[PDB]
Amino acid sequence: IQRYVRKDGKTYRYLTDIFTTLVDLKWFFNLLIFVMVYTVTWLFFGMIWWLIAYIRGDMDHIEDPSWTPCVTNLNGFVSAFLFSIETETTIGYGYRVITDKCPEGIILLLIQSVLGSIVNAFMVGCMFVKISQPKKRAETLVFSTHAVISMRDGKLCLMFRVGDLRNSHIVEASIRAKLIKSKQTSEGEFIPLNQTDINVGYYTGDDRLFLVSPLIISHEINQQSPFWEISKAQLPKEELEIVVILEGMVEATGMTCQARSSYITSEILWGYRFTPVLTLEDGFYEVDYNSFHETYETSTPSLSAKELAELANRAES
Amino acid sequence: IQRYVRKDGKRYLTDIFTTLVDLKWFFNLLIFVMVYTVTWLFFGMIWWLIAYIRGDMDHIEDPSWTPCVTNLNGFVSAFLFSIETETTIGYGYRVITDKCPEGIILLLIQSVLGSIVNAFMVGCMFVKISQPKKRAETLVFSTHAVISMRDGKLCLMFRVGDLRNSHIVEASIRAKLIKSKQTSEGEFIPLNQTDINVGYYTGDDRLFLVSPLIISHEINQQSPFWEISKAQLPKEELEIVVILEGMVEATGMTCQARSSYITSEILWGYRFTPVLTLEDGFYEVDYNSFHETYETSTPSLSAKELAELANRAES
Amino acid sequence: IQRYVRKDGKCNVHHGNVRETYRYLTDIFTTLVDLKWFFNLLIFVMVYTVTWLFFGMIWWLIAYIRGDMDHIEDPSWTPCVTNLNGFVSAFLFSIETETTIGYGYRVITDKCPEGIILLLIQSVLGSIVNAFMVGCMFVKISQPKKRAETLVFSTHAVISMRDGKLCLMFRVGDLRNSHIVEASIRAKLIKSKQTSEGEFIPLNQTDINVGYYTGDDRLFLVSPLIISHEINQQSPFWEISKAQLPKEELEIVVILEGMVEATGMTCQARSSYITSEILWGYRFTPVLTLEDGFYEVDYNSFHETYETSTPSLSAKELAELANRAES
Amino acid sequence: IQRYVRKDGKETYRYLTDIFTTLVDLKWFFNLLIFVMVYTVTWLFFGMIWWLIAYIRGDMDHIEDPSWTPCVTNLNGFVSAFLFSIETETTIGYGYRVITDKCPEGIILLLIQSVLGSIVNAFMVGCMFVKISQPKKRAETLVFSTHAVISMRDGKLCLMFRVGDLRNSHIVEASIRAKLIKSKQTSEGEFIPLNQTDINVGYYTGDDRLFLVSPLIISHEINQQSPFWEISKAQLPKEELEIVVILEGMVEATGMTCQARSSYITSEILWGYRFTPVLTLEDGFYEVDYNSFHETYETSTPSLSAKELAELANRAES
Repeated sequence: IQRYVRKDGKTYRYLTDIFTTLVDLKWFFNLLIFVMVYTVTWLFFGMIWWLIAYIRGDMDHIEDPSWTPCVTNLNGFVSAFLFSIETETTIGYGYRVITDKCPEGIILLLIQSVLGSIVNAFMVGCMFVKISQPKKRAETLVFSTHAVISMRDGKLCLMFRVGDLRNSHIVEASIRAKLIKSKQTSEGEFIPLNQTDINVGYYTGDDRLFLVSPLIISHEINQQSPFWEISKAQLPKEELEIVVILEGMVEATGMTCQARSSYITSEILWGYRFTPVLTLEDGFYEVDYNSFHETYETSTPSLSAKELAELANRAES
Repeated sequence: IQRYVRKDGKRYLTDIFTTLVDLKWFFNLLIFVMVYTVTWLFFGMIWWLIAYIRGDMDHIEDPSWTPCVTNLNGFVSAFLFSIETETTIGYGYRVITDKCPEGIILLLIQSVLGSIVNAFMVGCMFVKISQPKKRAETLVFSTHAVISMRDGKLCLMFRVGDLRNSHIVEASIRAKLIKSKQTSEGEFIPLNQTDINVGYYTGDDRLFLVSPLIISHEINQQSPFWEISKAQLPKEELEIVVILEGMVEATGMTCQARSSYITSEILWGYRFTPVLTLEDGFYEVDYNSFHETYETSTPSLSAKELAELANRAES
Repeated sequence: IQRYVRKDGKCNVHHGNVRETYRYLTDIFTTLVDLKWFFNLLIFVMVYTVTWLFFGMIWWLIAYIRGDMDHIEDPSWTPCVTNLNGFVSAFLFSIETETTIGYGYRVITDKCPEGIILLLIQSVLGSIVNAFMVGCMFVKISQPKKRAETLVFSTHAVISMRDGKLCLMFRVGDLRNSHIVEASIRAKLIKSKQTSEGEFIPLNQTDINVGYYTGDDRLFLVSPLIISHEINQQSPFWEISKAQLPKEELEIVVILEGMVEATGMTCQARSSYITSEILWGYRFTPVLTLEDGFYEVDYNSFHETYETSTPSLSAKELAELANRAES
Repeated sequence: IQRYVRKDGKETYRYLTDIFTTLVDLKWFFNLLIFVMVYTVTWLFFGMIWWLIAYIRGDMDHIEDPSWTPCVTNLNGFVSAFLFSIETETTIGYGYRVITDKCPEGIILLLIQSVLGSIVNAFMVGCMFVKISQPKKRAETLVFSTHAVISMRDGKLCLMFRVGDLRNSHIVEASIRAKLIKSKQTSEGEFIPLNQTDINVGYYTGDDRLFLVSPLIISHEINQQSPFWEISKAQLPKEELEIVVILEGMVEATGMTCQARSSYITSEILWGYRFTPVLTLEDGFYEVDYNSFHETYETSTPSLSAKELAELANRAES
């Protein structure tokens, strides 16, 4: 079995999801604003046309055929409003047509047409911006419901599982992780919240990922990491939050998708280990998503990372 | 009290209106209004031209002669026909007849040109509000930056946040120092730029704007402030330029906002006041005290002198 | 001869101007056609049709509120829509109104408030459909990172000797010269490893240094370039040997991101290597042939033929022998 | 003095309009000529099929007979069909020629015409956006120094070259990287004729993100990691190397990014030279002399390369 060879790697769903999202969103937000923005200007132009009719007073000569009204077949407010909505939207049925005997009518038609073009351009731009975004969120790219600190290669390591559900919509990505918690400092300069970056491979470029399967991304706990002074017993009391952002993720189509999750002090487990999601066999591999979040307890020292390093130094010396 | 969601954090019409206002009517709207009007006027002129050439004007009320365009016997009539055809309304009171090939080709040209103009309209509306570098987007910076003691080391910190809602949480922050440096070789560079690290080595530049932070840069041996003292600062003429870029949660567009600090705006021995106050299950922000700063007790010696004193005390 | 690139142009003979009108039209046609063929058009057709059909059904229904088919013959009664009798009439009116045509043979009459609101909804829904449609067509073009078939990788990565160190190198190039430049490369290796604690990782990813520390991963690519990675302590290949290589069954992926000088867009290329495609103790054959005043590139023969002798043993053992002989 | 104190950002509308008009004066003929033919082809094809549907319907037998309802009212064979096609496709619909309900296939034909016209309008907008909103541009306002020099700076051998813009307000932030291209022969018998080696102009510390408010002298140090470590003054002419410099930045006026490129040869690198100061500060204001952007003046620097300089420094220290 080979990953791939000189290739990318080895569509009704997307359209259906987009249609469902649009249908869900259109009930409350879209139907109100997008309709009212046209309705207000159409009503405004209706009042303007009615005011011009009143100035010309063609209702008095509505039955009179000798008079030439500004707009043919104008009888009342509803007639003017209907003429306005006809003209502005570029329909022009013809039962009512502007005559050639009033320059004010020509000026109004020009203004209405250009303003309607502007409104349509605004409509298209707003629809494009709202529906299409350079970095849209993705329902895939689920994170592990737990982050586990475990024992790896002589050093403690915090890891969380991240992967893609569709097995093809994510190949390349990047990951960043920030711990937010409050300090006190030696000078008493209390800070209600502090952000510190936990290294996940920024120096070595390991932060970039080729996601072909679920990956257990492991942070390394060293003398330059926030968790360097925490232990098993001290973890529950201290309240800290971890925010993990995965970005720069193409979908083998071209756009960029983003995802974000977090972990709380009650959501971090000590001394556990992720259950492997992939099992190999002669000629084949099998991955079962049912064990994506499954974790099993393993033996590990309960001392702090600094305490573990001190114990190792004492034993070596 | 949590600052997360499983897929998000813990309106758009206003942003669109602000973008339209920034684009402004004078820059774009008036120009395209004029181009539309001149287009319609020119095509009305050519409609009069073809009507005169054919002679349709002479036989205004001749049933035998079928005109090129029905009921077109005046300049205002020709202008109405032009504006109706170009904008694709087609009332029908004025209709073309088949027996005029010149009218046919003119209609073809006018339709093509009108579609082109509409495409130009939309493309212009797909440029002024589609650039990937927006305005400041109300991402204010602290009017002052302070230098003081933290973690036992002298550091320079300035407050960064957004007075609007927490609708944007992503930022890369860079800070340059502009100063005139006299080289030991005698060369004088009047505008010298030196980058001060804010976490570039550790990747700490990519910060989370969940709340107004106090961005702090350590004053180490590499830092340009390695020789700046309390009395040295007033007589210097340095400058700091801070540029922060970030993408909003609404759309992938990125806004870039930057500010500057002159030597007057930098204070020695002060500290920012806290802006977040917590309570039993609820947190609050006093955005009034965003720029507030209170004096603290810090040594007046330079960072080099602090290091020398620490070395002497250790020795 | 040097690449003065004073106007961002490599000093190389170019024939891109010849048949440029044919070539650009052909590629913009093919790229647009390949995605849709009959996949976009069908969806467009069904959504427009079902919208129009829906409008027609509701127009027929509102006509079935005594507005017509009761006094159609009688001229005194004024229907909601002039000349609207059957379902076909309703469909033909909905298609005219929604498409912003409005011939006027069938036109709504002002004396029906229920029709004005219906037209109000129909016109705005049609405009929304059109705007969404233009956006859906547009998003195909706006996507960056378009696939590039012009970038090629060497079919055989090779480990060899370089300046006293073991180095793993492979050639990367562009099909035509002066098309892609300032490309960025990144190489990872996928391998199953077992920790000392008994933990098993069926798929472990490790980035191999190709210049990320020094920013050397951004290569100009004027000629087929032999991208090389030096084996050090941090290099995962530091433990493997000549005999271990056929038995490792490790895998390597390489990703290259560049910008096309013609349009300024972004392009991506991706390649893989297996333990069978990594030959030990070989070396690439040069593709450039310099001469007085001119260089010759035999790109038609990539010279993926290799030949070498001397390298053996491993990386760790070689270094150990090095400092043992040194001291 | 008081540089960028304001937080507003401290080329007119007429200039932008003139530039747009100049671009249009060349582009509009190209676009019209290349697209009108296929527009006419589409309309003529649809007019032909609108004629054929009537012909197979055979309504010409009752052209003068109003008793029999035709597919479309008041239609002639060769010309009027094309008129109806153009009146319908582009959403005009005068109404003098209107479809009738008596023919079923006319509805299908109209549906096809409308959907295809929508596709063509989408093509209009796509082509217009591609033509007017190209994502990359080659700005000519950024000029590199015609000469790069090597001199002394704080006891270190440093290679500098001058960069900057022309209108002083187009490019304000830009990243810079430089690669040396040289043929190298290894001790193992390898001969790579085109060896690329990046020279750090501040990539380690992020110093490459220049804030361009004035012509700036970019300086690259010489150390163990610098390829110029062994390059002596006498050795420099014989090296026949080459340097390529790339500078990408973001346009202040429009969020679109711009890129510039330049190169230097062994004959364009001078020993012991300094850029003359382009910008001089006076009382109350500064003055920038763009005429001295490329001007350089000789200065006294040691002729030995960096290695002998380091050896001499070590010997003096010892």
